[PDB]
Amino acid sequence: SMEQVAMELRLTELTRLLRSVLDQLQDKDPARIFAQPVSLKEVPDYLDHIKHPMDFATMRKRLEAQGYKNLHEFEEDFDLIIDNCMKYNARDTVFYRAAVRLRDQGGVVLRQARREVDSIG
Repeated sequence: SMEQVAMELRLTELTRLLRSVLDQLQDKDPARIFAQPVSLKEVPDYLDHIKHPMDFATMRKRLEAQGYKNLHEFEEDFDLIIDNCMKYNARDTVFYRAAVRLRDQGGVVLRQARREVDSIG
């Protein structure tokens, strides 16, 4: 149907906007602390601590399959990256501090992304 095509173009345009948002958020992680999944070979107990691991490569895979239906879903995954790190790692660690900085700087980006998603539709 033509309706299904139009909805698919909307998903595509949302995907385009989320790709730009993702690139901007990942720039706020110049250390690349959040680039890849935590390795279970190197942190064997991780899944005892963290039930829903997340990282920017996993988000990029979901995005490229057009797996985010709305900005809320995308935000949920970004907040898992931050929140998981702030639970597993202590306040005095380079990891935790990296997450706080990503959260604060990412907030700016996400605030305008929300306006753009409402604005364009």
